[PDB]
Parts: sequence; structure tokens; C-alpha cells
Amino acid sequence: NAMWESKFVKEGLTFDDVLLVPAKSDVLPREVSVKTVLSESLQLNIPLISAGMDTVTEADMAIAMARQGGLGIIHKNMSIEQQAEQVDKVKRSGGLLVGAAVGVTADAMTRIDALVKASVDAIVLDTAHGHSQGVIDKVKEVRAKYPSLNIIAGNVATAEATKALIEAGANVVKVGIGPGSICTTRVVAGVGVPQLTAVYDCATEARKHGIPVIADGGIKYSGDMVKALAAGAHVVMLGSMFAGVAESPGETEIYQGRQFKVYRGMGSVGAMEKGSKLVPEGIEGRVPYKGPLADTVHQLVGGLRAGMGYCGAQDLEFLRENAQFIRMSGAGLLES
Amino acid sequence: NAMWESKFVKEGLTFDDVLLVPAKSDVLPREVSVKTVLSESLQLNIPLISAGMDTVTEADMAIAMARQGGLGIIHKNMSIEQQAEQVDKVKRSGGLLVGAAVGVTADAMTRIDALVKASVDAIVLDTAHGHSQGVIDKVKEVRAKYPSLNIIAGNVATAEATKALIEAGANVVKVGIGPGSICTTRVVAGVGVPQLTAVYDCATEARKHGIPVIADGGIKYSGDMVKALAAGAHVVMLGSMFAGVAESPGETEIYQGRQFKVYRGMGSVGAMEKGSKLVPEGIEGRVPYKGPLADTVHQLVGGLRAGMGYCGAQDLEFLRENAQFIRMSGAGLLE
Amino acid sequence: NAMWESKFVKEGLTFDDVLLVPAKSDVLPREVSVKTVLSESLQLNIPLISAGMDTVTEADMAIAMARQGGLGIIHKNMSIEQQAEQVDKVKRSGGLLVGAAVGVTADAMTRIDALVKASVDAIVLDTAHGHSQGVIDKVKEVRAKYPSLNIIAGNVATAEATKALIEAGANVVKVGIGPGSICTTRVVAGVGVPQLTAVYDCATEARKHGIPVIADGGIKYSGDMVKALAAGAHVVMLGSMFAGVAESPGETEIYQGRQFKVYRGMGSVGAMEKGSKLVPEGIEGRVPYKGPLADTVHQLVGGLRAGMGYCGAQDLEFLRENAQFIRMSGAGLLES
Amino acid sequence: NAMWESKFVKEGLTFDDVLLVPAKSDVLPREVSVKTVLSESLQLNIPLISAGMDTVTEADMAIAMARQGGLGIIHKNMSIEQQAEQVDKVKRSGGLLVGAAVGVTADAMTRIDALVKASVDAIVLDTAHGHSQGVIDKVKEVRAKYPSLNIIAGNVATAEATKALIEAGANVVKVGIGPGSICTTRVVAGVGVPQLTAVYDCATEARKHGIPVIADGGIKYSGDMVKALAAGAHVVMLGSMFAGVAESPGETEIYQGRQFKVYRGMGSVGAMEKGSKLVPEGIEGRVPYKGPLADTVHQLVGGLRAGMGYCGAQDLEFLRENAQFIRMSGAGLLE
Ligand SMILES: C[C@H](Oc1cccc2ccccc12)C(=O)Nc1ccc2oc(-c3ccncc3)nc2c1
Ligand SMILES: C[C@H](Oc1cccc2ccccc12)C(=O)Nc1ccc2oc(-c3ccncc3)nc2c1
Ligand SMILES: C[C@H](Oc1cccc2ccccc12)C(=O)Nc1ccc2oc(-c3ccncc3)nc2c1
Ligand SMILES: C[C@H](Oc1cccc2ccccc12)C(=O)Nc1ccc2oc(-c3ccncc3)nc2c1
Ligand SMILES: O=c1[nH]cnc2c1ncn2[C@@H]1O[C@H](COP(=O)(O)O)[C@@H](O)[C@H]1O
Ligand SMILES: O=c1[nH]cnc2c1ncn2[C@@H]1O[C@H](COP(=O)(O)O)[C@@H](O)[C@H]1O
Ligand SMILES: O=c1[nH]cnc2c1ncn2[C@@H]1O[C@H](COP(=O)(O)O)[C@@H](O)[C@H]1O
Ligand SMILES: O=c1[nH]cnc2c1ncn2[C@@H]1O[C@H](COP(=O)(O)O)[C@@H](O)[C@H]1O
Repeated sequence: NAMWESKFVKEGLTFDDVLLVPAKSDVLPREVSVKTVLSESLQLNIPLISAGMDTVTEADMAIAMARQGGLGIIHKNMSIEQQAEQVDKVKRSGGLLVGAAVGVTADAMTRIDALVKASVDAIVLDTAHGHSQGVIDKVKEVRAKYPSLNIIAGNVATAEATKALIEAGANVVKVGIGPGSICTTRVVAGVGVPQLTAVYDCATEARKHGIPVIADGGIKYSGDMVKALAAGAHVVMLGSMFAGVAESPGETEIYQGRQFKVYRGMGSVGAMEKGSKLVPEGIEGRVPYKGPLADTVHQLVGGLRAGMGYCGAQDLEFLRENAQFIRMSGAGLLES
Repeated sequence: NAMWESKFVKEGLTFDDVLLVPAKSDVLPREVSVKTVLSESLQLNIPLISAGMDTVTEADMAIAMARQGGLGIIHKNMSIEQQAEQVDKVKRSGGLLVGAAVGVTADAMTRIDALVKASVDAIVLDTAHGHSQGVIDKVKEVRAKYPSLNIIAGNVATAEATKALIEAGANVVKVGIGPGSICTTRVVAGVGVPQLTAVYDCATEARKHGIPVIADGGIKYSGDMVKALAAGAHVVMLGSMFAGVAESPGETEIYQGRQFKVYRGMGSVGAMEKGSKLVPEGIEGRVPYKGPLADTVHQLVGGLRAGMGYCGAQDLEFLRENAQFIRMSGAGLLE
Repeated sequence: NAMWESKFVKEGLTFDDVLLVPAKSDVLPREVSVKTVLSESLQLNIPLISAGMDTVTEADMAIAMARQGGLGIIHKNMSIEQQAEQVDKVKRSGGLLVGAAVGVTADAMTRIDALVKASVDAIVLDTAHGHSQGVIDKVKEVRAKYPSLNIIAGNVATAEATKALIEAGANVVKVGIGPGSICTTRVVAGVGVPQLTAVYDCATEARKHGIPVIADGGIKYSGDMVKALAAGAHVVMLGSMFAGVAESPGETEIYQGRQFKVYRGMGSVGAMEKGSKLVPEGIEGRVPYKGPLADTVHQLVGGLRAGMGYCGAQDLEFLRENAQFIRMSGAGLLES
Repeated sequence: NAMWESKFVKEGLTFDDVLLVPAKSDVLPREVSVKTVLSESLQLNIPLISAGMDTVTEADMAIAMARQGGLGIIHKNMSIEQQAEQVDKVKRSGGLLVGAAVGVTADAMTRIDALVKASVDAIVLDTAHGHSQGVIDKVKEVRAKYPSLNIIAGNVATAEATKALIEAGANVVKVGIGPGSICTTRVVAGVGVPQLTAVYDCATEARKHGIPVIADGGIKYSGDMVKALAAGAHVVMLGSMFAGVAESPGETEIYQGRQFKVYRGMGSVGAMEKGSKLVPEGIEGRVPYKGPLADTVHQLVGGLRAGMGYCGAQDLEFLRENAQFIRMSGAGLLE
């Protein structure tokens, strides 16, 4: 019974547990490169992806993101025709990159075919639990039919799950169980891995195969994004930080003379029903209207450039490979 | 001086200290089995027991629990005759399982004979301190007279105490010193053991004998329940989470339009008064009314099923044996 | 430079860091013994001492404490005649034990002589910093003149300081730098030792010589007292928990229809001036009126009896020698 | 892959993490020496420097500091001619010590020549990132032209950076990346080092060369200052604690009867605007007016004297070399 003895051995770190250590630098924030290659046909100018959620990304959001040099994932809480047309809407807007989310269902192959005929640039096969035979089988199935299509699969949190996805044929792994700002998985199911540990463990494995990972969830400030990249992610995915912006879908409601938008987990009661007996693992809330996406992105990327300047990272490869962290106690959060 | 040198060596974890790690799964939440076997004559469809507290479980609660696949323990803050008819009332509802609390007093044997006569399915011999000669001796005496009766004995929080209860004749051990929501033991006495550490330590001992443990107390969320089962408990006992439901004893009070219900420790001033020099070790508060028990159980089991889904646990045995935790700092509890 | 390398090696625990582990018990709370022998002529029925502070202990408080089986220390913020008469007042109240505080000053010997002529039962030579040549010299001086007098010296926090006091001739060591509820030493001077660590370290050393220690400061609940005893103290000293009671000196003022009493550190601005260029290391505040001392004591002792019942301690010697602690994280404070 | 494996090994402590341990003392607080020598031509009576920030130090502040036995750094958010007359104003007040901030720009040498001409006692070459080729090269060039001028260079937070600044010619190193009260670096960039760990790491390197360090930032209480000196700094620099005093630049604002003063990071939007594409790394707030500098210094030095009293430190060298800390948990910060 080795599993009995190992039950409490693992330790995990999240964003707040840690800081990046400054090192010798020859490169100003304005002159560092923030480009990343997820694959030969998916090269991003900035390492940011907007979440495939129904209160985050439709055509308008994905267009704005692609123009900033990033990528948007069109969500799956709409019919096949609606999504294929959302993708097409982005592609016709001047050779912009776009991705699209698909559930591991019977109709997945149908949906994917329409998305591919619409010339999608990457499909996202993500469930709440990526380390499942369902996901593995679907990825194998899609890979066999579409040898050249970019497949992002997730979400996972372990090296073991990362290996299973890579061998099933995914060329990008999305990492994150439990860190979402709208996520209640930790409270409902008692399940999760602190996000910095998950990213580093998954990346350790992925690097062996030259596969990139996406850090998905829990990024609350630009500094967290720099941390997530330095822990080994090629790119980060944001929900909450993008939900307040003009280009995100949803009405801008006014309560108390303050403009707000609705942001909700895809595992919330409302979302789960638009996606048609599980217990909800997400909540529904309001975020402040942030204005146009461009302002949020320039602030994020600016945070990252400053981070890279301190680390002496000329490019993101250096950051992933060489940046060092120092660990602090909870009292170390107050000092900041 | 060996004991002097080891005073501060031990470390313990509570629920908020850890998360379960996802693992290879091929079983959906709806497909998983949540059945649990405590003995060959006490088999539960869901791993949930309602606390034997005078504001949590009487016959109505025990009936609603048995129907959902769990078990209620009829509290002992009432006469022998009152307790025996409560038990018989539950059994009247069509062979439902029911348990009954018994204190450790010279009274105890009389009460138990009445509960056996009324067909209890299990007796709970529990005191604040399970690792005491009094409790040991009473279990010995009860086992001698009733070879086949299910005896649950607690509360304990160490392997050493678990072993003692098992050797006396308890076939189920109840674990938890200090974790309860209404418990002031750790403030008044300075005594307690972090509940995941206690469950795991007692499980480690009890497994050697094939004896199940109950994780008793401290469970606020359904995730905490999944953590308790994964740390080695067969089943959990809840007071707080059940106290506001319609089936629990007690009047629904209305303050400022809001329906409340009173919940108190059995070591509170009020409870100790009803059950008759010790300083109180429990408080008395109000919890929100929550409607029918069924709605509360369904969310709990749902949370558990999601948990087993992420773990690949096709049943509770896999969960106890295989699930792995990861530990985090307090700053990691904020996400 | 060994001291450079060792600068950050020590770890310390306070009350909240820890819990007592239940063990096999044959003894009910009502039948355990809480008596302690500090010396052949100073035997206490309950292990409690009230602080020698000007808002805590005068004759009335020391009388009430002695009758409960404990001990009160008459404070030194009064003239010699006033204190000698305060002591006498206690002794004439029917053979009650009493102690008296003295500062390490030139006039210390004068004050002590009057206290001894008044038949004091123990003098307390405590300063803010007991590990000082001033305190050592005074203790030697008093021991040489009064071979039989009980001398409690403090306050100290290390094994080294405990050894220095014991060898200078103190027969009881009072432990505590920084844990006081009214103490700002930690914020003003950056100086302190977490109280459980200090008690255990000091006791480890004192046991070698058969000398008892007093845990002084930081006890906020009865459980902390059980912890302090289990960490090796013979007895505990309380300030704040006794300052609200009827027998404590000071006016009972009413603000908002609520009765309050004034409690202040002896290093506070107000106290330091009644004791006649240092920076204040204590504050001044209000505590709720608690009624008669008897109620507070019965609650404290009750907490301790319950603690002993859980530990299976028939007497305090067992608790000191055998009780085991388990350490918890800060999240472990919430569970309680 | 060695760097990959060591990503998470390092641990760091801040002020709230530790306390100083009392030790054998025979020296009273009034008897202790708080004098500190930075170089043979910059000797301070008290180990305190006011920050070179446009809401902390101009000539009035620098004069009041020099009189108390410390030093002020004239900030650089003003023209060369303005800075040189500020410096000359302080020197006019009877040979008081004064320092001046200089940015790392092509401008820098011109400004420094004007400051040298005005008789500065020390120049502070400091940027957000001290461990940069730009800063190294500028110190090299300044040392070459001015062999005997005191050069303070920062900010840094590693032994490696400390060594680099020393080899370039800095004779004093300023330490602190992220600890400041108005600093948002750790949130915007994710970058920083816990201030006691940084000071100690840089001290460890600098001692090998007999070079002093300044602990810059994060000091809220006088105890924090004692901790910084004991972790190996010769002296501390304060912004926050000095910003509300009468001598600091800035108008006293009155809101709801309460006198406030504005305090902002030099990397705030407002400061960056006055000092002329980077994202802001500092905030702008108000601190309470605190009256004369003298009252603030007296409490600080008093706190320090008590600290050295408990430590047995008859002087600052003993404190750096001998004082021992003890580490505590966050629950131990609550007492
Ligand atoms: C209802 C809940 O919803 C979500 C949870 C977390 C992230 C979400 C992101 C987007 C949309 C919904 C999300 C859920 O899917 N829970 C859940 C729990 C355990 C599961 O285990 C499996 C599973 C296990 C083995 N094979 C296939 C699926 N699916 C599961 C779904
Ligand atoms: C008043 C307090 O009540 C409770 C405390 C904790 C959990 C409770 C759960 C249900 C009902 C009451 C509870 C108590 O029994 N305190 C207490 C403390 C120490 C004791 O030690 C012994 C004991 C020790 C040795 N032999 C027999 C009994 N009984 C004790 C009772
Ligand atoms: C003003 C401050 O007051 C107190 C601090 C802490 C506990 C108190 C309890 C009762 C009354 C006053 C207290 C103090 O005494 N500070 C202080 C700080 C360092 C000292 O170091 C020495 C000292 C060192 C070496 N020899 C003799 C005395 N006395 C000191 C006094
Ligand atoms: C805008 C920000 O301002 C400050 C940040 C932190 C401390 C401050 C103290 C005083 C005044 C301004 C401060 C900044 O300079 N950010 C920043 C971030 C990274 C950098 O990296 C480099 C750099 C790297 C390599 N060579 C030259 C410069 N300059 C940088 C500036
Ligand atoms: O309801 C849900 N429960 C748990 N996680 C969710 C849910 N919906 C979306 N997520 C995840 O949370 C991420 C967004 O996290 P955020 O950037 O911190 O708001 C998404 O990209 C998903 O990976
Ligand atoms: O007053 C008491 N003091 C300490 N523990 C108690 C008291 N009353 C009940 N308990 C325990 O706490 C459990 C319920 O805890 P809860 O589910 O966290 O509210 C019960 O099953 C008992 O084991
Ligand atoms: O002003 C002071 N500064 C620091 N400690 C003090 C001061 N006055 C009294 N003390 C200590 O604090 C103890 C009281 O702590 P309490 O029981 O937690 O309130 C006293 O017995 C003294 O040891
Ligand atoms: O805007 C800024 N961002 C980060 N650090 C700053 C900024 N402005 C000043 N500092 C640093 O913070 C120190 C003052 O910190 P304080 O004493 O904690 O308020 C200064 O001496 C600078 O080293």
C-alpha cells in the first residue's frame, strides 16, 4: 500500500506564495520580445488567450484579441451553425487567428467538421476533467481524421495527464483544475492543484516532447501572468480579466450608476442550462465594465515587459527556462 | 525525558490544508457507487450519518436519513422510555436503519436493553473523551452481553485510542476531538487534533483490524466530506449541515423575516442543563432554515460524486485506498 | 563568524500554533490535582498568579487571589511605606500568601528590607530585560542578605538567561519578553520570543536545577494556560484576564451604559510617570468589567481540569512531563 | 536544466516573519552608540536616510536630517540648476552632510558635475533595477572621473548584483526590490525579494569587501528598522515614515479637519509625469501630517536604543555581527 503512505506527501504553490527574483539585465522593457510559437501554424504576438466562456468570447472578442496579437476561443454554448458562422466572421475580418471550443460528446465530430470547413485555426477539447478516457478517445479520433489541425486539450493538472494527452495526439495542453475566480470545484468536490505547481509539473513533462502548455485560470493581476509564464507556460488564458470589457458578449447593466457586466462559470446553474443533473461547480457574478479590450491588454503586456526587464529575459523562452522564484510566507503578501 | 523531547514533533492537517489531486478516470459522477458497509448487518447506501444531538436527530430526522440511504442517531437527552419509542417509531416505518446514543453511566446498561428490545441497529457509546477507562470498560461489558450488536465508540483522535476501543469490542470507531463548528474545546481546554490528521491516524490503525471509522465534525462543505472519506473514513457524521433542515427537532424561529433554527453543542450550557459542574465546551447559535433534508443530501452526494469523478474512484474503497492529496499554504486557500 | 550563519536558524511557536493531544485517561476533571510547589515555603493550591501591575494587583486583589489558592504580586508604583502596608494588609487577613515587585534600582535594598519586615512571602525582581548585569548583581545582593527569602527574577526568554538567574540565586524564573496583550516591545524594538518556545526552552534548563518557571504574558483564554503549563511552566501569571475584575484597583467607568476598567502596560506613558526618557513599550486601554474574581478563576481552573482530563494528567507534574502537542497551520485556527 | 530544477528552491523572510532574541546585556538604551560610518568621508550620528522622492526630501528635509545626525537625498524630479542650489543651500547651513539622486541617462554626467561643483557629499545612482548593464556602466564612468566621490548605487536584492555594483566602483550599495509601502512592483511585474532576506544576502556579499549596505523600503515601525540593521544593513532609508513631517516638500492638505500630506511612489503616474511609456509601479496616497521631523526621529532612535538594549549591542557593529533572530508563523504575528 504505497498509495496509503504517500497520501499527504505532495506540496503545492499558488501565485501568492512566490515572487520572481531579479537577475542581470541588458534589455529594457520596451525592447523585449513577447511572441510565442504554440505550433508551426499558430504563432501569437502576445502570450494571451481569452477564455471560451459565454460571458467572455464571441466573434467581437476574438477579433479584438487577434488584432492585439493574441487569440480568442469561441464558446460552445451555441448551435453548430452559430459557431461555424462565428468562426467565419473572424476569418473574414482580415486573416485573423481564431480557436473554438468543443465538448467531448457524440456530436463532437459533427461540430468539429463544421468548424474545420469554416477554417478554424485550433479546436479546444476541454472538459472539467481532461484525464479521462472520454477525452483521450476523442482526441485520438479527431487526430486520426485531421492530422494537421491544432488540438488543444485539457484541463489537466498532472504530469501523468499531460503525458496521456500528448500521446493521444494533442499538440497543446491546457492546465488548470480549480484555480478559476468563478470556480467552486475546491469547495464542492475538494479537488484541485495550486496553479503554479500544476503549470510547472505539466510543463516539466511537456518539454520532454516539445509540447507547449497553457496556464488557464486564477490570473488576477499582470504579475500573476509573469509568474505563470516563468513557471513554464507558453501562454495564459484569462476569464475574469476579460469579462468586463466592451468586446465581451453580454449586456452592460447599470446598478447604482455603475456599469457592470455579468461573468459566470460554465459550470454555473445558468450556463449549464444554456448548454442544453451534475452539481454546479461555478458561480455567477458581476464584474466592473473595463472599457475597450485594448486598455486591459496594454496594461497586462506592460506588466509582463517590466517583469522581463527585471529578469533580464529578452524573450519568453528565457523566462520559462531561467527565471527563478523565491518563496515567501503569508506575511510576505502584506509587504507587497 | 523522551516525552519531554517529543513534545512538539507532531504536525497535523485540517480540511483547508489540502486538496485532492485529479487522476485517471473512466467513471462518470452518475456512475460511481457511494454505498458503504460498516458491518455485515449495517449497510448504508450513502456514507452519511446525522449527529445524535438534541437539535439534530430525532425520529423524523432518522426516518428521512434512512430513506436517503444513510442513518440517524437518536440523541440521549431524553428518558429511556422516550428513546425506545423513538427508535421503535423509525423501525415501524418499514425496516429502516436507526441508531441510538447512550452515555457512559451506571444507567447505560438499562437504557441499552430498552434500545435492543426496541430493535436498534447500532448504539453509539460516545463521550467527549473516548480514550478513557470508563468508556473502555463500558464497551467491554456491552459486547459481553450482546455479541452481535453494532457498537460505535468515540470520540477518539489517535491510533492508540483507536486500538484500545477495538480491543474492548467496538466494531466501529468515531473520530473527532475538537473539529466541530459549535465546539469550544480547543479554546477552553487547549485540546484537539486537526481532523484530517486524526481520521488518517485512526484509519491507519483500524484498517489493520478491518474496522471502519466515522469522521465526526468540522465538515462545512461537501468538499470537506470528500476529503474525510479520502483520508480513510468509511462515512461522515454531520451536525451543523443538518441542523437547519425541516426534519430536525426544534421550532423554526423567525427573525426579521428570516427563518432560523437553533443549533447548540451537547456540551453547551443549555444542552447540559436538559441532559440532567463541568465548564461548557460548546456554544449555542442559530443556523438558517434550509427546507427539506432531501435537498441538502442531494447537494452533498452530488459534490461527492464529482469528487470521485475527478479521482477515478468507481467506489468508496478506491477513494480511501488510492486518492492522493496535495498540501498548500494559507495563501493557497484564497484561490 | 558562526553568529552570522546562525542568524535565521531558530524557530518559535506561540499558543495559537499548537494543540494538546488527548491520551489515555483514568481521571475525571473533578478529581485531578491542580496544586503546585514553587518552593518549600511557597505552595499554591491553584497555578495562577496575578500580575504586579498598577491596574491589576493591590491588597484587595492579592487577598482574593490567595483565598482562591493562588498568589498576587503587589505592584511597585507606590512608595515603600505604601507597599509595606499593602503587604501587611494581606498578611493580617488570615495567613494568606503574598508577593511584592521591586525594581533594580539603588533603593531596591531599602524597599526589600521593609517588605521583609512586613513578612512578604516572595519578592519579584523583574525588569523588562532580565538577562542584564544589573539584575544579576541585584539578585546576588538580595540572596546574600536574605538566604531564605523566595526570589522570583525575570523577565527572560532563553535557556542562557535562565541559567544566569539561577546561578545568581533566584529560586523561581519568570518567562516572557513580548507576549503581553498590552505589550508593544515587538513593534517598537523588534524584540521577542514566541511564548511557548520561551517557556519550553527556559524550563528545559530550569529542570536541570529543579527550579520552576512562571509563564508570564499572552494568556488570552483558559486553553492557553493549559498549553503554557504543558510546555513546562509550574504556574502562569495573568494581566488582562484579571484587570476587568472587581478586586483589581482602579475606577469602574461607564461609557455607553457599559462598565469598563482601565488596563495599561507598566511601560505605557501613564504608568512610567507614576513610577516617578525611554520610549514607551506598552499601551493603555479599557477592558470589560468581569465582576468578582471568583468567577474568572472558576472558569480558568475549570478549563485546566478539562484539559487535564483529556491528557489523563492526575497532577500538574504529569502534564509538564508527558503532555504532547501537535502543530497546526493558521488554517487550523479556523477549525476551532 | 539545472535552472529549471532550482526554480522554487529559494525561501525569503520579511520583517513580520521574525523577532530579535534578547541576549546578555550590560549597556542601557541611553548608553548605546548609534553612530555609523559609511565611508571615511561620510559618517552619520544616526543610521537614518530620507528617501530621494519628490514628496519626501528637498533642502528643508535634508537640513533637518543632517541636524539630527542623519542624511537627506535631494530628489531628481527637478532641473540640474534647481538640484545644485538645493544642495548648496544645505551646505550653506554650516557644513551639513547632503546627498543627491541622479538618474541613469546621458544627462547624468552633466548633472553630477553640477552636484560635485555644489559640494554634494554623496550621489545616489538608483533605478528600479540596479542589476543592469546601464547602471554598471554609469557607475564605472562616474568612478573613473571622480575617484573620491561617494557613490551609492541600487536598487539590488541579490549577492550577485551586490558584487557587480561593488566591482564597478560603488562604495555603498542600496538594497530593496519590492518592499516599499507605495510599491506595486510585485503586483504589476510579479518581481521582488522579501526585505530581510535581501538585506542579509547582499550584506553577506558586501562584507567580504568591507562595503556597507542601505536597507531601503518597507519599514513601517521602529522595530522593523532594528530588524534591518540586525540583518546586516549599516543604515536604513525611509520614505513613508518621513512623508508626513513638516519639513517634507508638499502642501499640508486639510480634509474633514484632518491634516494630510500626499505621498507617492516615484514610479507613480504623477511622479513619472513630473519627471519628464512604462506601466506605473507605484501608487499615490495621503499620509497623516506628523508635525516636526524631530519628534519622528526621536521615537525611531528610541525604539532602536531599546532594541540594542535587549540585544546587548553597545554599538551597531555588534548588532550586525551578533544579533540573532527567531522565526515565527503568521499566527505568531498576532501576539
Ligand atoms: C458541472 C461541472 O462543471 C464544470 C466544472 C469545472 C470546470 C468546468 C468548465 C466548463 C464547464 C463546466 C465545468 C462538471 O463538469 N463537473 C464534473 C466533475 C467531475 C467529472 O468527471 C468527469 C468525467 C470523468 C471521467 N470521464 C469523463 C468525464 N466529468 C466531470 C464533470
Ligand atoms: C462539558 C464537555 O462536553 C463535551 C465536550 C466535547 C465534546 C462533547 C460531545 C458531546 C457532548 C458533550 C461534549 C465535556 O464533556 N468535557 C469533558 C472534558 C474532559 C473529560 O474527561 C473525561 C473523562 C476522563 C477520564 N475518564 C472519564 C471521563 N470526561 C470529560 C468531559
Ligand atoms: C520603557 C520599557 O518598559 C517596559 C518594557 C517591557 C516590559 C515592561 C514591564 C514593566 C515595566 C516596563 C516595561 C522598558 O523598560 N524598556 C527597556 C528596553 C531595553 C532595556 O534594556 C535594559 C537594560 C539592559 C542592560 N542592563 C540593564 C537594563 N533595560 C531596558 C528597558
Ligand atoms: C516605472 C517603474 O518605476 C519604478 C519601479 C520600481 C522602483 C522605482 C523607484 C524609483 C523610481 C521608479 C521606480 C520602473 O522604472 N520600472 C522598470 C521595470 C523594469 C526595468 O528594467 C529596466 C532596465 C533593464 C535593463 N537595463 C536598463 C533598465 N528598467 C526598468 C524599469
Ligand atoms: O464553472 C466553472 N467551474 C470551474 N472552472 C471554470 C468554470 N467555468 C470556466 N472555468 C475555468 O476557469 C477559467 C477562467 O478563470 P479566470 O481567468 O480566473 O476567471 C476558464 O478558462 C476555465 O478553465
Ligand atoms: O458541545 C460540544 N463540544 C464539542 N463537540 C461537540 C459538542 N457537541 C457536539 N459535538 C461534536 O460535534 C459534532 C458535530 O459537528 P459539526 O458537524 O461540525 O457541527 C457532533 O457529532 C459531536 O461529535
Ligand atoms: O508595558 C509593558 N510592556 C511590555 N510588557 C508589559 C508591560 N507591562 C506589563 N507587561 C508584561 O505583560 C504581562 C501581562 O500580560 P497579559 O496577561 O497578557 O496582559 C505582565 O505580567 C508583564 O510581564
Ligand atoms: O513607485 C515606486 N515603486 C516601487 N518602489 C518605489 C517607488 N517609489 C519609491 N520606491 C522605493 O521605496 C522606498 C521608500 O519606501 P517606504 O519607506 O516603504 O515607503 C524608496 O526609497 C524607493 O527605494
